Amino acid sequence: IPASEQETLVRPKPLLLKLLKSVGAQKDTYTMKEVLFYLGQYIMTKRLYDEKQQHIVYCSNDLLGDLFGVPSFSVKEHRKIYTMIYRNLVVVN
Ligand SMILES: CC(C)(C)CN1C[C@@H](N)[C@H](c2cccc(Cl)c2)[C@]12C(=O)Nc1cc(Cl)ccc12
Repeated sequence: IPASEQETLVRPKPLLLKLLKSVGAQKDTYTMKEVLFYLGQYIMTKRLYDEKQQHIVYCSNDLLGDLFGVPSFSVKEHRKIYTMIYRNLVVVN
C-alpha cells in the first residue's frame, strides 16, 4: 500500500457517512486518513477488535458488517479493507 493512498479525497455514501458521524465526523469530504481513523475509532469504541482474537474484527450484528458485506475480517488484509471502504464512497479529484 503506497503512502499516497492516505491523501486520497473521498465523499462517503450515506451508510458510511452515518457511521462516521457517530465518532465525531462533521464533514462531507474527507481524506482517506480521516476515514481510516474514524473507522478505527468506531471499531475500538464498539469492542469489535482485540489482540487475543487472532487480529479479527467481528461486525456481524453491526452497521459496519452491513457496509462491508462480511460478518468479520482480518485487520492484516489491508488491500481487502480498502476495497470494502471504496464500495461505500466516491473519490474527489
Ligand atoms: C483495527 C484497529 C487496530 C482498531 C485499527 N487499525 C490499525 C491500522 N493498522 C489499520 C489500518 C490503517 C490504515 C489502512 C488500513 Cl487498510 C488499516 C486500522 C486503522 O487505523 N483503521 C482501520 C479501519 C478498518 Cl475498517 C480496519 C482496520 C483499521
